[PDB]
Amino acid sequence: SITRTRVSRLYGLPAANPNNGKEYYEVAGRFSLISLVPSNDDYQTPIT
Amino acid sequence: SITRTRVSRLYGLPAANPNNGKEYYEVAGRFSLISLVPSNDDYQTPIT
Repeated sequence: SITRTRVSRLYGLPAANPNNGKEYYEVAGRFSLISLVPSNDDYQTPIT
Repeated sequence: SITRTRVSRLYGLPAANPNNGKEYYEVAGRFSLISLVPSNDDYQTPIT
């Protein structure tokens, strides 16, 4: 809402102060990823 | 009145010390007022 105006009961998040003073927002979880490392005769697994 | 003068039994508030030591004069009550305040209730908002 925007006080001293005809705007109220309007949902969403604007760009004025999205963080509400919070230094950051934090999510937490797990990321699952499979690779195609071009390896060779079955030893010497690469890295990078 | 003002002792030692001819000014006696005069009616009125003299402006020498009107407050007479009081911190403030107070009056209580209610009051109603009409206005032409703005509102929608609740139109002009997004359709959803």
